[PDB]
Amino acid sequence: LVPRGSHMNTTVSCELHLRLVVSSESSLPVPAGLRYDTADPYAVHATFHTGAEETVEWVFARDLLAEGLHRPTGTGDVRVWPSRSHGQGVVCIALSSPEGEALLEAPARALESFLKRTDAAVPPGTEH
Amino acid sequence: GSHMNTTVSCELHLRLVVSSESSLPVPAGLRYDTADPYAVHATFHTGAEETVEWVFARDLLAEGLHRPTGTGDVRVWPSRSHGQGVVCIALSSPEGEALLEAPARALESFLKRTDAAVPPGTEHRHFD
Amino acid sequence: LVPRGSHMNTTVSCELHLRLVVSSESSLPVPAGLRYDTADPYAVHATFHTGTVEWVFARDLLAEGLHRPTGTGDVRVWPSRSHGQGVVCIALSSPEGEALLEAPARALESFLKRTDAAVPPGTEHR
Amino acid sequence: GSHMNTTVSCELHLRLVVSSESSLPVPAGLRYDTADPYAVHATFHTGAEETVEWVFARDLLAEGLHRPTGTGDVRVWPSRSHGQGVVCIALSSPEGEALLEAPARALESFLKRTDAAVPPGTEHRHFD
Repeated sequence: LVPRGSHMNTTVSCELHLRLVVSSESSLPVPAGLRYDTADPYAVHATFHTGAEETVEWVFARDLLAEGLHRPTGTGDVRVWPSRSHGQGVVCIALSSPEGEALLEAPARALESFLKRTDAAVPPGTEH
Repeated sequence: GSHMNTTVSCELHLRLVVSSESSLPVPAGLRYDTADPYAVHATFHTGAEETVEWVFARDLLAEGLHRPTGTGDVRVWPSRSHGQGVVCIALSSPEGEALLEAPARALESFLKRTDAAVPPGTEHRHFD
Repeated sequence: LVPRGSHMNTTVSCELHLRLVVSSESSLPVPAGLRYDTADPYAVHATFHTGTVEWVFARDLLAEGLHRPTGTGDVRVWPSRSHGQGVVCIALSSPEGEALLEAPARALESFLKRTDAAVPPGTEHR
Repeated sequence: GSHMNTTVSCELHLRLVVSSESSLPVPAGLRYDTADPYAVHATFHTGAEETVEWVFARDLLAEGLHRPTGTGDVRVWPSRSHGQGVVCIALSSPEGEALLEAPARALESFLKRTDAAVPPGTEHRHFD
């Protein structure tokens, strides 16, 4: 007989509503889920409910999202930058594929709250 | 509107103490959820698809590592077996009593992860 | 509608035969599987067929176990030889007891070279 | 002895080019396995749960990023759409031809991971 070992897992999960920027005038509701798992401590998994059947899933560098609160960061597929809308701070996320480009606004307080919880689980600079 | 949630999940193997000589394997899952920051949800696999679900005061389990204590249906105390620390957990149903040994390293590891998520004394901050 | 992203993953899988050391005289066959996934870049998932038991190893613990004795708490790993080939000895501890496994060194070292190709040690950020 | 295997798997979204104007979303999976180090196995989701499976010489896909080339059933060439690089893949079967656009960034990322696993010119070492 071989003794059994142990499995720990820490998951930080956030449910948000993002606004898809259609125009200066108009925007659409995009329910979003951010998932952080200490298993994969460099990544944040975002699932967007866009009206597509099977949903859209993106993986973000946690560090990219973290500095997106303070200054504009990101090239290729993802750009992130800070701004304000309807009298509250937001993070703007610009997603690019061959299909096209789409712009999302997230509540800043909520995004930075989620990242504080992942920092508690696994502080930046502590991936071992 | 925001749903933030940190979940610490642990898979352990406990021994059900049937005699001084002999014990049985009990696969267990411990789940800590910041939604309910005072509790640990344990699922015990005692039989072929026969499951028990128990809710523990996290603080009761935490003290059970270093001294003997208890409240209501649960008594917890430290001991050693095959040269490793364990926690003995005595559960009382109305009909009768069952005694479990948990690996102390594993249990203490799980509780360190929940302490990271919600340090004891800061459980009130997750009251929605 | 939001543009779609990309999700790529590298998995290194190894099938090994370990000997469970019963005595100086006797040992038992333990089929084993090591899985490395870039999803979880610090770990090696070993499934041992006792007819299964699953353990998670610090890849770095296994890597250093090829050249010197390392590990405390649940797992100790160290180099040795058996039936005229190099091995890694793995000592697994629970409250149940302790069990000792011998793995082929060449095979273990080969598996780790493939995970180092996928994710060089210290390059888990990337 | 041993059965050792490295698998690189990529989840991609391709556009089936039906007209100059219009295209359709085709979820795809690319799988590279060191068992078969010269090939890429692509699964295209065209239906509610109906699939097409194609095998590519990875070297054909790799060259298709930078210049137009082709062998047998497959022609591959570079282009751009909504300001991002793509690879056009023309699959010619007895039925007819389907034309696909793949994201170049994503395809080139996938091929870098297979080059890490098995650098081109070292494919003979994985012939068991």
